[PDB]
Amino acid sequence: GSLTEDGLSYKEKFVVRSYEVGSNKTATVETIANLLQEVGCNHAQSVGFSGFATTTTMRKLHLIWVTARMHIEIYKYPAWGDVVEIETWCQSEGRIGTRRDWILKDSVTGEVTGRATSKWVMMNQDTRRLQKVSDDVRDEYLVFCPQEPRLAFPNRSLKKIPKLEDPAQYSMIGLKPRRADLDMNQHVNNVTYIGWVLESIPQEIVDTHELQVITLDYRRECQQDDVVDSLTTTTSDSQFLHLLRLSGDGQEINRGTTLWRKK
Amino acid sequence: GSLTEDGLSYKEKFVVRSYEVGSNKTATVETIANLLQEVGCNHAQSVGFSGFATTTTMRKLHLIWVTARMHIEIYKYPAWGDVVEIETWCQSEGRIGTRRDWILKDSVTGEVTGRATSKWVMMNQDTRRLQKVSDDVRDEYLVFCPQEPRLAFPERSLKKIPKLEDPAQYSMIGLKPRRADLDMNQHVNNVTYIGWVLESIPQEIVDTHELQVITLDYRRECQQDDVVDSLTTTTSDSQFLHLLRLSGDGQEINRGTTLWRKK
Repeated sequence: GSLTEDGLSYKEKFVVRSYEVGSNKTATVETIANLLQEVGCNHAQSVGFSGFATTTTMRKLHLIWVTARMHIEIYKYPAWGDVVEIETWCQSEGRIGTRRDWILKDSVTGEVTGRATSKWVMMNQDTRRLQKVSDDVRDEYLVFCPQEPRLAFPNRSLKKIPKLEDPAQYSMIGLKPRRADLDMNQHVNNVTYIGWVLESIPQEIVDTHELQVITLDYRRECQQDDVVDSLTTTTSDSQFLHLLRLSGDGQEINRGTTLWRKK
Repeated sequence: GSLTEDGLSYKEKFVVRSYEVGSNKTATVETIANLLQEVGCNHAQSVGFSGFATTTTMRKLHLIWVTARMHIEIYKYPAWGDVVEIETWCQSEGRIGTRRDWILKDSVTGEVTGRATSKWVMMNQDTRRLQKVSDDVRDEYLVFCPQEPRLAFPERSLKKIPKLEDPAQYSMIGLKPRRADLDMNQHVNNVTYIGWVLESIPQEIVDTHELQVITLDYRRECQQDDVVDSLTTTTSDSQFLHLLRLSGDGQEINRGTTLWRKK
């Protein structure tokens, strides 16, 4: 992949692999999310970011970016062997945090097949205390980001998500991460949570519908030795409300919604 | 990737991705095994194989190949961003079954960084009854395979593995597959079992040693709604003996050995 001409966005092509596809022989939403993260990492590397994707001031102040929200809309999942092109870029959102956006295209047709957006907040790596973005970090972002707004979603991606009320309609309990679920820093990979959310969807919905939209808020991390319960209730196209919580004390780790279209 | 000049082997290049690496920023053994399976699938496609990698006679008789044994030796794990080249080929082993072999090379240096071999047996897809290879299937293999022997392991990969005796030294219990662990035909992916075996290795071994060799026998499949326990005992470099069994009735799924070298 490489930076675009203006140096303000990044593009990369991927061939969908055999083990990356589900029962209709197209990429799973987890494969898609992994690809989004890979192209994000390649972008950060190309513009001079560090394990973590920090800036110089951030390293000085022991700060990291963490994900607050991920929103993905897929119009067409690429088939096994197909080539997908992904374009990504970032923007600062003042003192609130930053945003990374993606567009997915079929590289044969050049048609948009999906779009995604994510919100990131600043966190002290040791205390794990959330903070506002300092003036000096905003200045570093400015040089690698478009100055005028550029939005993948010009709005479902901004909607408030409510907390599922007991009892849930469906559940999958006793979920735990294995080593393949961890990143190089031994944190649970953000895409694992997407998989866990989807585990409490009935196989029948999955057999008969395609996922069109997922929105996931990230409230707290699952540790390597934690155990998670995944809860879902129908709110309807079918729509669902989702909650991930620690199996023991019921501490919330994520909430989300999904929207599914009949095939 | 493509077939080599003679049409009797297949080569493919892969760039190691951000989410494919573990704590020392090199590819996990599970990433390696996934890449082995991907290049195997690309080879099969290129020589006219069909979901399943069946031949024409196999489909006619409702037969499939299943894995009986996987053996991997790694000398050097490729780093994040490195390019690895993998060469693969198959051979018939008379009426016993077939073999697929792989060689892994650094594409910058051309050095061999790893080797693998796998044994496959014929199975009736409906009855799940194992069978010998028929004369007409041997005939189909012969046109795509080298005629003279070509072994990734000329002269450990053939050693008999004993059954771990209770009590195990170490254990990880209540493992279950999620949708990301299933292949396009909804069977548990062969690489999942590797991950499950490794889960009962202590984190300290993993922190201080590199996995050099893994040998895994495949006795029976884990179904999508099964639960697995992973058992390990030190037999020693450190060596371990491994058993995967169904959590309930204790039915054996897999047995194996690993060999580890201090860093």
